[PDB]
Amino acid sequence: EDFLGCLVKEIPPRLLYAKSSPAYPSVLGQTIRNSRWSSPDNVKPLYIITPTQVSHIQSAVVCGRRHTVRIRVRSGGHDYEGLSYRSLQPETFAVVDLNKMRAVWVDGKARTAWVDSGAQLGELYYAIYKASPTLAFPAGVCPTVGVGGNFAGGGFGMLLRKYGIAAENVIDVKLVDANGKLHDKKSMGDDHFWAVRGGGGESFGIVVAWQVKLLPVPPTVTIFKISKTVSEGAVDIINKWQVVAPQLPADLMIRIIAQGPKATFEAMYLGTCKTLTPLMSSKFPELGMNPSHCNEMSWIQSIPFVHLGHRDALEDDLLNRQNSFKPFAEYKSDYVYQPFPKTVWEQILNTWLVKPGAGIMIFDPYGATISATPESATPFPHRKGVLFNIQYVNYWFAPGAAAAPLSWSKDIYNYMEPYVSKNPRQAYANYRDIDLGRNEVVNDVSTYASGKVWGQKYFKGNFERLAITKGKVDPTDYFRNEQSIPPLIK
Ligand SMILES: *Cc1cc2c(nc3c(=O)[nH]c(=O)nc-3n2C[C@H](O)[C@H](O)[C@H](O)COP(=O)(O)OP(=O)(O)OC[C@H]2O[C@@H](n3cnc4c(N)ncnc43)[C@H](O)[C@@H]2O)c(*)c1C
Ligand code: NA
Ligand code: NA
Ligand SMILES: [Xe]
Ligand SMILES: [Xe]
Repeated sequence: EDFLGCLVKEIPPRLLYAKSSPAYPSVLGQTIRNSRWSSPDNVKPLYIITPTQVSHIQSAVVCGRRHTVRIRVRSGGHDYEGLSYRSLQPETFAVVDLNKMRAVWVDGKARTAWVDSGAQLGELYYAIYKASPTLAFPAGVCPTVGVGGNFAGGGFGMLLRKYGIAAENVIDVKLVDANGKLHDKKSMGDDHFWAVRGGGGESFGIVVAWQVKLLPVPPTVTIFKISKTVSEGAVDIINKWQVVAPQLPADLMIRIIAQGPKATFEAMYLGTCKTLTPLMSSKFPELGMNPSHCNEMSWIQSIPFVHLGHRDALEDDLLNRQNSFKPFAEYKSDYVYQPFPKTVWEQILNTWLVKPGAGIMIFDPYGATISATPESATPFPHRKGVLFNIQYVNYWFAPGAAAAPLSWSKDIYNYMEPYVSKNPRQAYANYRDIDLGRNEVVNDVSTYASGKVWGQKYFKGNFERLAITKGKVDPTDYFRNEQSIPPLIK
């Protein structure tokens, strides 16, 4: 009725979709990345708005405030729980979908760029490349991830040891707050600008665009991928890795992927084969690396190479909006501060990763720049002392095959509890996991006590400052979801 009435006064009607609209199913599904959340049993938005101008976003928020219809914002749609376009329980909401606002304006000489939230990471990276072969930006690894959610929740990838997370390399933003007002760094103040850069999506307003500093990379980088089965000595090698990798020079990141009794060591090095080989021989000879393992290429070519194994298809891999990969998926994460006993590595490789519904485990080492930033300097607290992060990933491809992978995910998380961080058990906000806890709503406001349960896991000692900031910029909890920062007020 009147919410829609208000929208049509301010926004071109071709940018508005109701459930009855012919294109609604298509617009809704276009950036859903998880087949668990696309099916008809999921709660759907009442309306979808696809702005092309910032004034459309402002109008949508004003209308929502006036008619008390809450808005969930979607940029790339990768939210692991789908909270950008679905709710867990029946309720009325509109989705503001930013996929049409996708400009990237790079200033090569100043080494800065303005990037719309609706741009995907691959589009950002590709625009940086068109400006310079020796500039980069340290955000996620997956090209179809949206800038908006990736930066809001922190954002890290293969440059994290060198340059930290995306959010700490953001120098300004353009944001629409809960009253429809347009803000930048100057107008929003220290607290709000601190919170929005890593404090998770949705909670602190709709970010329209981000200004980033662009960072130097050499014209040639080197990648290798070396696998070790357990008979090839994987357990002893990974047991050494967990101590060595966090301490390596910042130019060298060695992550691990495991999906059975075999570990694949994937390395990105900001330099040439010529200097890498002696570094490896000196610091990590157990891996058995030699020049035949090296793949030299530009930074921009390393993005599809690391993620997909592709060397030959830059535009197709980075500029892709077909949305073809739509697994059913479950995810969990952990942080590790103390080395695992060799027996735990034996169990993970020989036992947990050879079970029905077993998934994939990805291990990213910290240390260096990401660990040098104080824990409270940004909302992202997983810094000093971190050896590595773990992501537990489960994919399946048929609707009725969820039981086994969901059970595995729960069981291995229980198994790992004694060896990972605790009090709280830390997790990465952008690896969203609703089983960590969800909000309770009382008198139409999310409660501080329910928020704290999962909030301390994502944000540790930063959670209370996030909530106090929330209370100042959005006391009525307009921008929320089931796992958004609750307001903490007078
Ligand atoms: C699907 C997927 C996710 C990945 C992948 N690899 C990652 C990597 O290498 N590094 C990472 O740091 N993260 C990786 N992730 C996780 C993604 O970073 C997260 O899933 C991001 O949150 C996704 O962002 P986006 O694609 O924009 O997802 P949405 O579902 O639109 O939003 C997430 C969340 O944030 C809110 N939000 C969106 N847009 C905005 C704006 N503009 N302002 C404020 N808040 C925003 C949403 O409401 C929602 O709550 C690899 C793959 C394949
Ligand atoms: Na702890
Ligand atoms: Na989940
Ligand atoms: Xe806000
Ligand atoms: Xe969050």
